[PDB]
Parts: sequence; structure tokens; C-alpha cells
Amino acid sequence: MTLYSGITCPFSHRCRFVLYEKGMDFEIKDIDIYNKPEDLAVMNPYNQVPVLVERDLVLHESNIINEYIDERFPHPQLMPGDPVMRGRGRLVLYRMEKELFNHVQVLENPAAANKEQAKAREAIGNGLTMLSPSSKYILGEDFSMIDVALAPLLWRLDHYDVKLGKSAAPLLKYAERIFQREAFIEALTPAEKAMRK
Amino acid sequence: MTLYSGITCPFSHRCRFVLYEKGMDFEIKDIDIYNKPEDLAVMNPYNQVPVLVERDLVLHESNIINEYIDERFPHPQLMPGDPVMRGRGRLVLYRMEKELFNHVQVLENPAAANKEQAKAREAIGNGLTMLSPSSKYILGEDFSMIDVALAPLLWRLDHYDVKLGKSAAPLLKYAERIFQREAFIEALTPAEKAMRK
Ligand SMILES: N[C@@H](CCC(=O)N[C@@H](CS)C(=O)NCC(=O)O)C(=O)O
Ligand SMILES: N[C@@H](CCC(=O)N[C@@H](CS)C(=O)NCC(=O)O)C(=O)O
Ligand SMILES: [Ca+2]
Ligand SMILES: [Ca+2]
Ligand SMILES: [Ca+2]
Ligand SMILES: [Ca+2]
Repeated sequence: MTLYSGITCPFSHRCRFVLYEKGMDFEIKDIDIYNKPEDLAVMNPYNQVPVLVERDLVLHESNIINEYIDERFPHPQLMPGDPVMRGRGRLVLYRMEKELFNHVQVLENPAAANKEQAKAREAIGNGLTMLSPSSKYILGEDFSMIDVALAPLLWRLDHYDVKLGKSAAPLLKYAERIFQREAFIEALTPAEKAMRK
Repeated sequence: MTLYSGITCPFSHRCRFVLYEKGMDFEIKDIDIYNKPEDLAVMNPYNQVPVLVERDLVLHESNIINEYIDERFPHPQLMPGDPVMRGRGRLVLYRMEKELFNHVQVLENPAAANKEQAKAREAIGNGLTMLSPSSKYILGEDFSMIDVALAPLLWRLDHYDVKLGKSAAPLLKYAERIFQREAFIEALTPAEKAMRK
């Protein structure tokens, strides 16, 4: 199992986090997004990282790669068993993609306008502030893939110059609990370690 | 279990198709998208159909509702068991959402420009034509949720005035097999029956 990963890419960071939580054998191949190999576009028509390859299986889209990993290496389970909680969690993932990570892509785009990036930074702070009230982990008292998907953004709040309301103290205490997890620390690249303490 | 559904909505059509394939008890509530009730926006911040409600669970986003239904009423299974085929299928679903159903939303938007709708219609024909070569059903010899997600678009090719290449004959023969399924026919509203024979 091989992950093609960008060393500062938050979407690759999600997949690295899952891989270290499962603890199985895998290889990471670093891709410089400023100098992509031609085979990246053969694996992924969007020409982005992350990509996962295992034998004849090729996946892109970080949350889809992570679903696969969770099913492929069952234990420890990164999702609840209950179809109700799984559905609620999948919807939380979808809304984070559409309402938070769309802005993350703008901040990650070297070609985006300063004005666009300012709007994105603002929207992320506002979104996270509103989410802060809504348990130990996002779905309840158990760590899940939903926490995994959000963690690279919370790691990057200083990097992105995102400012949260004082009401968001609970979200920041939560983020510190995620960042203390052994696999979270293992998953950080040296470049991501440079983003905060 | 209650589905809030638009009578001509292809995304609602996907969920109706799943519900009739599972054969369990459910209720359909028809929502006129031109006269939405205020409670639609309380259930779904995007103020769209479909929405599924079951007790305290509220879901929107058709493919997420359908995942839930598949897990909630296990038999008959609408996905393969193999994590590899499930991952491949989830990626096919994601690419259909991003490359086909984005154009479907434009064709469904009364406010979209004629020029925008012409581009969407063109892109759907081109996309489907290219997909036509890539088995009895989309994932192989077994009917799946992936077939369910695509079927409302194929039902609507005449309605949308989408013209396919002659090379896409295999896709059209496939579409006829889907439309012969008992639950497909059960799932059609009278308005959708008016869209083709
Ligand atoms: N929806 C994708 C987003 C991946 C993405 O945005 N990757 C960025 C780096 S963090 C990338 O490869 N950028 C190069 C590009 O867009 O050309 C996912 O979740 O995997
Ligand atoms: N991504 C949604 C799309 C649903 C959608 O586009 N629904 C349309 C009708 S087919 C709707 O409610 N339109 C009203 C609106 O956008 O205001 C899903 O898959 O459920
Ligand atoms: Ca900073
Ligand atoms: Ca913090
Ligand atoms: Ca026609
Ligand atoms: Ca046909």
C-alpha cells in the first residue's frame, strides 16, 4: 500500500493520520506539488495528491481513501457500528467538505487572489466558531474518522492566520487532545511540524 | 422513515429507487420545489430535496441518504462486500457527482442561463459517451448503488435533450435493463413517467 502525499498538503495529512492510527505496513511517496510527475495525472485525473495505490487498486480523494483504509484494516475501527451514527457522521464529513475544506483549497491555491484568500480565511474562522459548541470527540465520546478529516485544518489555524472567537475555546481544547494522539504526531511531516508547536 | 421528495427531482428519484429496491415500509412526502415549506430549511440548510427523516435522524444529500438506507436495511445488499470494489464504487460515485451531476443541477436550475444549460447538456452527452465502454452493471455483473445513483440521469436523457454518440449504444442497452427493474418502475412518479416510455 503506497500513499502519494504532499508534505504540506492537509488532504494528504488526513490519510497519513489514518495510516498511522491503523499501524499496518505502508509506504509514503512524497510528491512536490510544484513539480508533479506525469504519472500523477494517470492515477488521478485531477492531478492532485493524495493518491493511494494497493496492487491494482488506485484511489484519490482523501475521504474516499480513508473509507477504504478503514474497511481494509478493520481494527481499530475508525467509525461507529451503528448505521445511524455512521449516517450522521458521513453527513458531517460532507458538510465539512462543502463549507470548510472548499475554503482550505482556496488558501492552498498559490494562484488564488489575496481577496479570495481573505474571504476563505474569514469563512473558516466563522465556520469553526459556530461549530465549536457542537462531547470529547466530534461524534461523541469515541474518536472517529470525522476527527481525522478535520484535524489537518485545526493543526493549520496559525499557518492560515485563522482567528477564532473566544467562544471557540472548547474547539481549541478538543484540537489539543487530537494533536496529543501518538498517531497524529507520527503522521506529521517535518514541514507540518514547522506550522506550530 | 419519511422521504421528502420532489416529483421531478432526479436526486429524490435515486432515493425512491433505493427504497423500493429494499421493499420496507416508508412514506413519501411530496415537496413542490417552487413552494417549499419552511421546515425544509430547518431539516436541510441547503433547502433542497431529498431529505430523509427516521425518528431523530435527519439526513440530506441523496447519496448519503442511500448509504444509510443500504446499511439500515441490509438485505438485499446494494453494495459489494469486498473493500476493494466498495472503494472503487465510492470513487465512481464521487466522480459522477463532480463530472455529471454538477451539470444535472444546472439543467434543473430554472434560473440558469440558456448558454449555461447548453454547455451542461453538451457535457453530459460527452461524459456519458466516454463512459459507455467501461459488464452487465456499472461495477460488474451485480446491480449496485452505483447503478441507482446514475439511473435518474439516464431516464432523463430525452427530457434533457441529451444526444449521445452512436458508440454509446451499449450504455443505452444497459439503461433499458435498469429501467425494466420492478423497483425502478415503482419508484417513478407520474410526472417522471411523462419523461419517456
Ligand atoms: N478533494 C481532494 C483535494 C486534494 C488537494 O487539494 N490536493 C492539493 C494539495 S493539498 C493538490 O494536489 N494541489 C495541486 C493542484 O490542485 O494542482 C482530496 O480531498 O483529496
Ligand atoms: N446534492 C443534492 C442535490 C439535490 C438537489 O439539487 N435538489 C433540487 C431538486 S432536484 C432542489 O431541491 N432544488 C431546490 C433548490 O436548489 O432551491 C443531493 O444529491 O441530494
Ligand atoms: Ca499565523
Ligand atoms: Ca488548539
Ligand atoms: Ca427531448
Ligand atoms: Ca436507453
